[PDB]
Amino acid sequence: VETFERNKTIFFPGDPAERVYFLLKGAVKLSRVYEAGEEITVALLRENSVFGVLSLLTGNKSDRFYHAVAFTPVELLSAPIEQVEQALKENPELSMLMLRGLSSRILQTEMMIETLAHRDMGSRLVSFLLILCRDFGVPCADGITIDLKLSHQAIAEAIGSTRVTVTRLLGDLREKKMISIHKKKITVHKPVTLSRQF
Amino acid sequence: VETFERNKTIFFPGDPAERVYFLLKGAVKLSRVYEAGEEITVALLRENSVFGVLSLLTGNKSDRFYHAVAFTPVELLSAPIEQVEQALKENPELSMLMLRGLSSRILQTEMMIETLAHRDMGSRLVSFLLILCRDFGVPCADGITIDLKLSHQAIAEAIGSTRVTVTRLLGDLREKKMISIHKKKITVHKPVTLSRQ
Ligand SMILES: O=C(O)CCC(F)(F)C(=O)O
Ligand SMILES: O=C(O)CCC(F)(F)C(=O)O
Repeated sequence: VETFERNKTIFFPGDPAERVYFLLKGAVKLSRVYEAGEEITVALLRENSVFGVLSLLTGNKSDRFYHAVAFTPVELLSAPIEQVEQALKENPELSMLMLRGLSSRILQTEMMIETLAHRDMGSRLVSFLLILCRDFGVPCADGITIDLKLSHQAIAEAIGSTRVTVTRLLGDLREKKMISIHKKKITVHKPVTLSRQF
Repeated sequence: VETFERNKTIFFPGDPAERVYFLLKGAVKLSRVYEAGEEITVALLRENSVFGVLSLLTGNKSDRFYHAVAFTPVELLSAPIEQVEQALKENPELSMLMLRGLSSRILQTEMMIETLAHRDMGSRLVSFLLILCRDFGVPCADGITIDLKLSHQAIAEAIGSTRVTVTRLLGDLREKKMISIHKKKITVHKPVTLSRQ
């Protein structure tokens, strides 16, 4: 049962793909790193997500191309692939529960595709916030608080935008009183409202 | 073994999620459908893909929220979910094979995410085209031919764009001779060179 301070790396592009991971607490960011140094987020994982699944494919004989980072402080479990395959026999039920975990991962990615598919960057941002409310939301007076410190830069890397654009967009939303920000945590008021339009 | 003609629906949003599917031949399009009929593609599936995985979470208890369409003529297998659980819990390693297929679905989707992250539509297009080269490509003398009829509208629905914009971009790519198109089949000339970028 391993822990990771916020922003520490769990695995680097190029590392052998030998382990599978289960997220216990916190959020994990998976990203692609381009030669220049720019990261694009491909996933923001919530608690109880299986990940590192490249290792279930070619296993130990192929390398990570994503970077996994503890987006908040993290606790997780991990095992080398050969150990996981075995525990599957000794438990043809664990097997079924993994299948459900991976199915959930698939559905979550598709939902981020929907988010990125919007032409209007504003709606893209609203749609991303809604996913976050679902994944990291905590109920409160004014609606739902996304329980993560979110920099504008981080939002930008997740919705294919730039810091500058995100700042402008978060501000348009605050003016309209549709969200609040305290210590970098976003509160979305009337979330079920916003769900309208898809 | 079932077959579906090109453009036939395999399942509609709101249909109970009762089966899991395995695509043997052809391409299947998963899309989100909006009140007025526009559709957004969330996946173009290639041969040998498990799909319909919502029913592994919930079986027929909940409903589909994506539209599954035969993007080309299609041949597939499908089984109700309890028949699957038995097949698995009764077949230990068949289960390791599913685990792998779902793993592959996850990585394919993440690549569509990388494709959509680009801010420049030209690059979304090229990047989408290169994925299609890997998924449905047939090699030939002038590079790789995407063995799919791809209308401009279908491309637009997959990369978050309008048709007019796709047409223009495809126009650019031909003028620059990075692709040619013949009868909706796109050939990418020197894809490995385009990959770098
Ligand atoms: O397994 C990889 O190497 C990256 C992590 C993942 F993208 F595969 C994931 O499980 O989503
Ligand atoms: O099962 C769904 O409802 C649609 C198809 C799928 F998203 F589930 C899939 O397996 O990608």
